Amino acid sequence: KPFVIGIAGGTASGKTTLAQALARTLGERVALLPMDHYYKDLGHLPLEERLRVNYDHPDAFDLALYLEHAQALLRGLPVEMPVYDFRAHTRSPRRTPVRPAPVVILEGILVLYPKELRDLMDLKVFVDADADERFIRRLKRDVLERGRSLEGVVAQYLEQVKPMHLHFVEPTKRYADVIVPRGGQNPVALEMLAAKALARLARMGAA
Amino acid sequence: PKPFVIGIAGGTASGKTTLAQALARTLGERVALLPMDHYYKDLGHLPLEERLRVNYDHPDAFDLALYLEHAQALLRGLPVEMPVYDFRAHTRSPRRTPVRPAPVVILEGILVLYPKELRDLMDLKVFVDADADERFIRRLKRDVLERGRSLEGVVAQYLEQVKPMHLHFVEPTKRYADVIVPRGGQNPVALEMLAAKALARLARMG
Ligand SMILES: Nc1ccn([C@@H]2O[C@H](CO)[C@@H](O)[C@H]2O)c(=O)n1
Ligand SMILES: Nc1ccn([C@@H]2O[C@H](CO)[C@@H](O)[C@H]2O)c(=O)n1
Repeated sequence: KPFVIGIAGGTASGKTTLAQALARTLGERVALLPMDHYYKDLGHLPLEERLRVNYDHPDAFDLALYLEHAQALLRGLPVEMPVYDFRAHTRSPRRTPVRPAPVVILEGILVLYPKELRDLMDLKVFVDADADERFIRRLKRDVLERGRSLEGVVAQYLEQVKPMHLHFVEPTKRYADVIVPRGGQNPVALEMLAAKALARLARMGAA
Repeated sequence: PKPFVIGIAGGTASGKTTLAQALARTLGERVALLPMDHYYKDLGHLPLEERLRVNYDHPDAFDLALYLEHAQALLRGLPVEMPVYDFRAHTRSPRRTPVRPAPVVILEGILVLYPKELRDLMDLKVFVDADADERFIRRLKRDVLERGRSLEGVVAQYLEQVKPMHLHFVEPTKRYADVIVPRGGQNPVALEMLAAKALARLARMG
């Protein structure tokens, strides 16, 4: 049985980085599935309509698919992970191979919302950061990498990302076993999580 | 070598004591526990009324010198005579309890993360989080059930001292935390995580 780690947290909280650093520390032994790339394929709709969608509401996510893949890896099967194109606002034509592994990291802003996802997790983590600090990174990433305007980001954040976060994301902190501050730069928490996983991996091999 | 030093702070009644004991219990006879809440400055010379007015949530109320001395001695592989605080009498007791050195040292208390000098000694800084309302429930059940406190007394001490000093001194130390731990009283996962970190540090020292 693969050690399942659930990593949730607000947008730009450091959960992507934390997840990757943990993935990098265990090498070939981890499969990382970012739920933030599993938005429903709305490619058949005009840009005007893909731009109105609230991408922070659980309904914007293809939970069916995400869970299908989470369960495939749990049975030692690989998946063709979809890739969301954040610049064009649609499911990209690009796919990415994710091989099964003894450690599966389920990372995303809402990976702790559906009970179906929680039941698959051995360790549930919430990466904590104050919205002001997170907004700074959100804005930077959006203007530098996603073709987003200054006004567009503020608008999106205030009428969507934020209220959705307070109402959906943030409450899932109650389901967390451990809370990680400064997810992006916390070598101590990283080591402890690696150690936790290393111990479980040892239980897999040892008998 | 050098012992693994874990700091466990949090508000009053957050679970910091139970988590500290659970971790100590699990690691067996390989841990030394120093509850800073038993290191209040000895004030037995003062009259009871004076002792009842002291703000026991302010930094100046703690004998950090003694605490730091005991922390340094334990790190140098030396046992210590830990003072025992009497909460019913509101004064340090004349008798102390011995605490032997160990490969794992736990420094637990509401303000263990406040002094810059205590943090420097810590390898892993932990903060047990629990909402103020919930913490107040337990703090209130305990004070009346085992500390001879009146219902009115607990409320006055909380609103006038415990709460203000928490927002001002305690809560902010959460910024120094390497990891935050919710439900410190019954969190098996977080315990196996903390234990996992300790065992690896024990592996590194011998
Ligand atoms: N087309 C999309 C889809 C998602 N997002 C933002 O991504 C965050 C989760 O990664 C969510 O916080 C969401 O706001 C976005 O800007 N545009
Ligand atoms: N004589 C004393 C001394 C301290 N305390 C309370 O103990 C808590 C720290 O465990 C602190 O929260 C502090 O208020 C107490 O109730 N009575």
